[PDB]
Amino acid sequence: MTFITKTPPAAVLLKKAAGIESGSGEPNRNKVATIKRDKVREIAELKMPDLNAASIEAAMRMIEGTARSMGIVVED
Repeated sequence: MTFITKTPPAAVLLKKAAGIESGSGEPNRNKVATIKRDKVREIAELKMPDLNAASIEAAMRMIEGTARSMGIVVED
């Protein structure tokens, strides 16, 4: 599966953000769930430099369209 230059893709990244690789236990997937906005700040901070963002707003609208059209929703 690992067949790409260093650094993972964004879509997949936001995916590991939900905590797919964590203990937790009970199933946290059933109804419309939602994550926090802090995540949109962390990821956008490590990838801020990529689409000539403005400072944080433009980069904040990109990550959202990612965790908003993928599955769960994000509350900015």
